[PDB]
Amino acid sequence: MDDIYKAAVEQLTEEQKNEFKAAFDIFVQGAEDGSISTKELGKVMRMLGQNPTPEELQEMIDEVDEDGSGTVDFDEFLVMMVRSMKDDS
Ligand SMILES: [Ca+2]
Repeated sequence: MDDIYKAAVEQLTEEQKNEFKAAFDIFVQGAEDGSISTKELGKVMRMLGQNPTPEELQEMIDEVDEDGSGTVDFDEFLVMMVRSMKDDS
């Protein structure tokens, strides 16, 4: 059910796990804990190379938010990044 996402992050190698940190540092450096809202998350996706629609981006960020804050952090972004791939590249 949900383990498919947890297994993807575990299967991902360390070099890939660090890639998310480099992109997230752009907004984490100018933040306290490193949490972004959906309105600013669109810029994070466009900057990383994502083209998700607005009606779909809400679910993309709301479904990964488990704590219920409405803001994607490093942990949530890691689970949202593997879903944005879907197939091979
Ligand atoms: Ca959150």
